[PDB]
Amino acid sequence: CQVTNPSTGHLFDLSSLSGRAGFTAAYSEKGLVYMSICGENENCPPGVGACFGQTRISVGKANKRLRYVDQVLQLVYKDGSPCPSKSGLSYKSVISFVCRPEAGPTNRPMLISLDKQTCTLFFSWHTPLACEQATECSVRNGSSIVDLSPLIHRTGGYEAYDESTNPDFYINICQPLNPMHAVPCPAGAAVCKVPIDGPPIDIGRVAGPPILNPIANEIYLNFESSTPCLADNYTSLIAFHCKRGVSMGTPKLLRTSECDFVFEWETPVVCPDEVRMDGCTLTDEQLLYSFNLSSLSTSTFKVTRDSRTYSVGVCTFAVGPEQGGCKDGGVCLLSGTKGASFGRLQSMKLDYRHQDEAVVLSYVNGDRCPPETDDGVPCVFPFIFNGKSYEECIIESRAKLWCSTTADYDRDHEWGFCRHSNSYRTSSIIFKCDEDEDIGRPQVFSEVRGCDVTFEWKTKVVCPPKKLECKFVQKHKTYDLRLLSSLTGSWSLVHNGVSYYINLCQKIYKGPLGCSERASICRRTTTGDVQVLGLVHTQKLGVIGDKVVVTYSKGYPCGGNKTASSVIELTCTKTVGRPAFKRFDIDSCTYYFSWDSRAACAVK
Ligand SMILES: *[C@@H]1O[C@H](CO)[C@@H](O)[C@H](O)[C@H]1NC(C)=O
Ligand SMILES: *[C@@H]1O[C@H](CO)[C@@H](O)[C@H](O)[C@H]1NC(C)=O
Ligand SMILES: *[C@@H]1O[C@H](CO)[C@@H](O)[C@H](O)[C@H]1NC(C)=O
Ligand SMILES: [Cl-]
Ligand SMILES: [Cl-]
Repeated sequence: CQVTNPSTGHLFDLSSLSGRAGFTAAYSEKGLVYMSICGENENCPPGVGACFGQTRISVGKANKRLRYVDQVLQLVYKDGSPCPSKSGLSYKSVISFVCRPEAGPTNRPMLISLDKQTCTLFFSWHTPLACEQATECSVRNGSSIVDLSPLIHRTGGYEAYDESTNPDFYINICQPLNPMHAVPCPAGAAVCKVPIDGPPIDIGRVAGPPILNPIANEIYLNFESSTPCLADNYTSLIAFHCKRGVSMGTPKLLRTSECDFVFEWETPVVCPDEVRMDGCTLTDEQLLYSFNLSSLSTSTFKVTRDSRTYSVGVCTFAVGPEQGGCKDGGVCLLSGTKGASFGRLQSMKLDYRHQDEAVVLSYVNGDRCPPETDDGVPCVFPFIFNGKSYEECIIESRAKLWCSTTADYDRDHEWGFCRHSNSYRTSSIIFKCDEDEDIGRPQVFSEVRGCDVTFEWKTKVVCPPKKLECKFVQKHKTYDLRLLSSLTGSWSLVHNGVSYYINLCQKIYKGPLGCSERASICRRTTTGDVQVLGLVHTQKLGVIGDKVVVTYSKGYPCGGNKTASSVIELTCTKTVGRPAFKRFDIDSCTYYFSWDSRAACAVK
């Protein structure tokens, strides 16, 4: 019940599998196959390794004859019962063992395909017991390693595009292809080709580790074949080009050079980790001041909803060296026994949300999102089935990978065949402004299909310019408006009984009730309510032909997402003048004010 390697002489032992009680594989829906390893199965006639379900049909007589075929441990069960094809022709089974380092509940035998012509049953079993070395899905780059491991497909395989709904190519990278429903890909294959017309041909086998280009750097990956070309053994190649973003990106076919297959894969994982331009601070061109989020980075936060507890870090890993769950992860859904990373801290992006005055931190590229059923109803992890708790799609009493849709299958019997996700998990915090939240505390805002999390965090950190500089430069000329910026009260013009209150670079002080805080320019209709015409923090300064212009946005609601605005223009004069009213542009909803001032005049 053992075989060794012709080139290394490594030991393989399948004694741990040699049960008399054996195991069960499925074919069709309610069809079953009972089988033992290196011995006859107690559910079959004496001297038979595997047989058909209800009707004990010998699909092969048991033996210890274990062949090693290219990284794969292969058994053959010969001289089974008569075959429908011709007289005396025996049924035969090919139980083949493919390597897989991870254990897990899907380490079980399966019919991958059935040749009806030659009565050959094709089986595959995925075991750590069949592994010889380690999974080499990384190559060293200078001081830090580059690691393709998260791209490893662990349930099936990547499907390559329909070039010049039917399948075509199949791909996994550092472990071989997983068993696939009605896809007769040969056991142990890494890269597979399915032709409409023709039994699927092996074109790629996981050769060595990824290789590194020391120049304008990309990453390659060689794949081999024992199956021969129609002009010469087929070769296969995946080139990796770095592309940042949410999608980890499937491989696509590029060149076809006939005895050679070349692919291309655009992926975040190949990108160098980039030290952030300006640390834990958000800076936008449009407002030119900035927020310092560092005071939050100071520690992690445990946010929780419906028993789901996330640990969240701002500019620091979600989990220190203690829970040790989400490697690299900046947000982490703690499941005690584990952790799911909802985005790599390194991938962090900070973007100002102009529409909302809010700041959006976003981590990306965590762990794969969970599967749903074929009919699109989400899986529930963990679930109980046959009195055991499962955390992933299983193959038990069924032909294809399936999950439960309740916490307790045994009780509720609801389920569906898994269709797997392709998005890896994202998270984001949206930072909203609140003056008396010194450092706030995030809460859960939205969760979608266990694939994204968004928190709302109200800090003081993302608020505070109520005071601004009036020293700016345009085309090498410096103007100093600090003269007109009153630290005590404001300026007021009365135009047509309507009072206007206006203060440069600063909050209006002792303003009329209705003039909010932050209000840079105000308006009070004779006996009517008052209207904010602009806010100080949205200040814009500039020069237009001899005039110094100052702009304020985000005033009162002006119909159809329009908001009031104020534009004050200043020609240079001798005095420190008073502001006057010019016009109110109806279409833009903008107020134009005149000011002759000594302030609008650069000097040296
Ligand atoms: C490897 O490391 C160097 C130095 O850190 C960096 O410039 C380069 O972009 C990295 N990328 C790869 C995958 O070679
Ligand atoms: C395919 O080619 C390799 C060398 O390139 C050779 O070792 C092998 O025997 C060939 N095919 C088979 C039978 O594996
Ligand atoms: C943000 O605050 C921190 C305190 O941890 C300080 O070290 C950092 O320099 C500040 N960032 C700015 C304003 O650049
Ligand atoms: Cl196993
Ligand atoms: Cl505090």
